[PDB]
Amino acid sequence: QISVRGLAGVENVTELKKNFNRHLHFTLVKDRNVATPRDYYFALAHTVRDHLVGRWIRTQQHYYEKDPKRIYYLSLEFYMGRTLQNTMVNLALENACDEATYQLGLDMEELEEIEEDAGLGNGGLGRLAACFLDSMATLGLAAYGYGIRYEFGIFNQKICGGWQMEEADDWLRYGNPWEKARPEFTLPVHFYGRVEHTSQGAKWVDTQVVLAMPYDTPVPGYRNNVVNTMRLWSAKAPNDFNLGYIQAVLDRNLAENISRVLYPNDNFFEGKELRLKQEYFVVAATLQDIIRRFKSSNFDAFPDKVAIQLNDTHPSLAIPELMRVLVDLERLDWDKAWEVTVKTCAYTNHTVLPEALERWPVHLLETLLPRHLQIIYEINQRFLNRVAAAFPGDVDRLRRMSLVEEGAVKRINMAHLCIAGSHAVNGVARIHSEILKKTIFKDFYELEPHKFQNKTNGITPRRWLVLCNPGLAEIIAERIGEEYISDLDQLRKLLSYVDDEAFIRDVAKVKQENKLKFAAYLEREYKVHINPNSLFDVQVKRIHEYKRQLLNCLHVITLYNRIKKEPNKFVVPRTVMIGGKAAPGYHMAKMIIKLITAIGDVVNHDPVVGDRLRVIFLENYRVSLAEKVIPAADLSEQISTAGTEASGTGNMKFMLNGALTIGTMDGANVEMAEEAGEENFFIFGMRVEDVDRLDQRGYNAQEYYDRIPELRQIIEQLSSGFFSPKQPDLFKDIVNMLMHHDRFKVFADYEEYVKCQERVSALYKNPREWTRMVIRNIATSGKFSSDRTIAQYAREIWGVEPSRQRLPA
Ligand SMILES: CC(C)c1ccc(/C=C/C(=O)NC(=O)N[C@@H]2O[C@H](CO)[C@@H](O)[C@H](O)[C@H]2O)cc1
Ligand SMILES: O=c1[nH]cnc2c1ncn2[C@@H]1O[C@@H](COP(=O)(O)O)[C@@H](O)[C@H]1O
Ligand SMILES: *Cc1c(COP(=O)(O)O)cnc(C)c1O
Repeated sequence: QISVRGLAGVENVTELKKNFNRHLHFTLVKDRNVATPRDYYFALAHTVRDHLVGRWIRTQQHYYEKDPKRIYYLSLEFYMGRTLQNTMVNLALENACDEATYQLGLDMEELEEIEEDAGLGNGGLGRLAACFLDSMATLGLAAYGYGIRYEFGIFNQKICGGWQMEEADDWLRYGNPWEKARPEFTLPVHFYGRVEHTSQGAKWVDTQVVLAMPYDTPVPGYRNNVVNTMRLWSAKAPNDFNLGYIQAVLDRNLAENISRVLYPNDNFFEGKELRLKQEYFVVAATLQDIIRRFKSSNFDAFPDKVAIQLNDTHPSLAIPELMRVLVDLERLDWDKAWEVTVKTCAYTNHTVLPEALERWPVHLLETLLPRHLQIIYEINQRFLNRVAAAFPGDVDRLRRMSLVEEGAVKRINMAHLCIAGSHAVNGVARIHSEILKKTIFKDFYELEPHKFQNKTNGITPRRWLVLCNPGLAEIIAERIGEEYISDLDQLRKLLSYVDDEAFIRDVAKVKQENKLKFAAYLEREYKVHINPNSLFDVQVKRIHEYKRQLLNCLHVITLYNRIKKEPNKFVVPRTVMIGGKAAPGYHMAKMIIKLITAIGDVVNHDPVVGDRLRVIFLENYRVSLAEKVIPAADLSEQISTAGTEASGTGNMKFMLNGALTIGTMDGANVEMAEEAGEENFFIFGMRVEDVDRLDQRGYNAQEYYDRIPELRQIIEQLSSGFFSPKQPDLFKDIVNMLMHHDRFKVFADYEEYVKCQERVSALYKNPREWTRMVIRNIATSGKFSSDRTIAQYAREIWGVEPSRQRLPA
């Protein structure tokens, strides 16, 4: 149908058809007369998977032969979403399969919707890991993602009476055609026990054993025949475990619970033993795999052949685990082991909020991992001896930099452990990396300035343009060719089309088509009516106070109140869509969801408003829903309090798909505005510097309430029961937080936000100038390819060169 989707050659179409019919018969054990759409989805998935295996076998064989440096990306989350279309895109099979399925009387788009998301992450951190795997394969790096195969990923969100309900994401119920179990490569992991000090070093004994069984998933690079591996570990009881007879068998569940469910609490660190077991499980199994591979080729050259990237502090136990293996098992001297460890490990930080940092109670480590605790203490003593030698007499610095935190309960600060144990520490956007050096890790930067780096985040333009917005990808390809898909900086060529009347028309037409399709998706799946000519104003991300979905809510109420005040006055019509999951125990996030639906309930049924304003809560926001909504958006809401959002990546998704951004100077928004020009961005609100000045003086929300009548009306409406008639005190906790203990200064940015939103509406009334600004954003989005991000990691941290060269097919 369209060029960027590849050729539908007659041999290929014929061959896909027969393999499809073969899988339906032999693999699925069905015939056409009783096959369902799910069976057809699986027959297609197996058909496409067959095309990966040759390239997968020879990629891994290639790495065995050439023995390049291996990159191991350790993460507790890999938010992959669906695999079928992404695989087709990367192998150039999309049009072929579309034709093949069309000739069999089937609609491939309908079959794609049957696939469950692999929802093995919470949001940005998890999705970054997935974009990274795609880029590493695309750039020909010998890279392996290592994680946990959760039986239950991030919960499915249901809204009942406007409240979030959580239900289990049983994503493996119908099977996973992409993974290959490798029970033959199963490895033991130890827990509990005690440490014995013999003549010839320490021994960790009397341990309980859990087996780690790997499952391998192929990661195809974009049209280069490279297929890398994501290996995810599953927990299995040993066969002598607990060995009433019946109860001993039933108690195998206790060991296997390690890989049962992803922790969804992305706001607040809670030290739960089961999460600690998860974090050790992934690290212990992964490092045995790493060492095995290294030996099949003297630990002096270990850092020349291995790099380990720690995604946040979650796999930080890699540091003392590598030290344990090298010292206790391989018998290296401490100093040599430490040199090897530091040169192998690198750490990426994702938040400056102190309640998010992992600080594990010493008593849990003492019980669960007694040897690792001893090693952490030894690391700490040798580290603090260095601090003392560089800053003699600075006793407060010693307590500030310690890996061991004193108090009610002693804790280990895992971020301090990562910095001590890594040759490189990076933030994920320039302003965040600067904040790490100036504030939370200032002492460490002064000790070892060379460790600190910036690697601004990015997104893959395969999933986030070519896959989710083929219409846009095609109209771009028409003018500049297809090479921009693996070299996104080429989008700068589109600056020479900003005054091209045909291109302006095509960009606008693609957005209108995406909006019509999404408006049809909404009505069909959820029975809700929207105006497709309205401005689509969208904020989708996890629900957090720092992200300030509440500030958006206040703007929505302002618009409604303005309409009720002057109903016969023209306003630019809007559909305001907000979506995102709240962590199950985060009461305020749950209250915010209830407030959004409560606003919707009033606004959507007011006959005087009409179709000029609608407020939709987008239920169960996840990767597959992002792929639908982001191409339909006009305005991207990126409105966190300055200094709180480390980077953001949804922001980049919107930029690439033709939405304009309203945002604070926070995270990667700063760099996005720098690339596009501040004139082509709707910047508002306090800068980081302004936030600091307000903190020194003291934030008094009452001041803003006293001075801004429109804000006072909104707060009185919240308090009096305007948005909750039958429960008039429902939102008291929200009002109380806003007035007395708002860490994120919602009222301080309100006036500027509302003004800025008026400038958005003004520009939207001139479709031609709106579209021209859109083109200037799309054309300067190149820097935010995760290919650029990974090439920087490779050159500046891992010490490897990327390659765009094909492997032979
Ligand atoms: C130990 C247990 C309690 C636990 C701790 C943390 C998490 C999840 C964190 C997460 O989901 N973090 C996250 O998504 N960060 C975002 O990382 C993105 C990629 O760098 C950034 O763009 C965002 O700014 C950052 O908030 C889950 C469980
Ligand atoms: O002893 C060997 N002989 C031949 N090929 C090997 C041997 N060991 C590893 N390989 C190759 O490398 C492996 C890749 O799997 P991995 O070692 O689990 O990453 C196999 O798939 C082989 O292609
Ligand atoms: C990109 C993405 C995120 C990250 O969004 P932010 O706006 O950067 O927080 C979260 N969830 C999903 C499903 C995503 O695709």
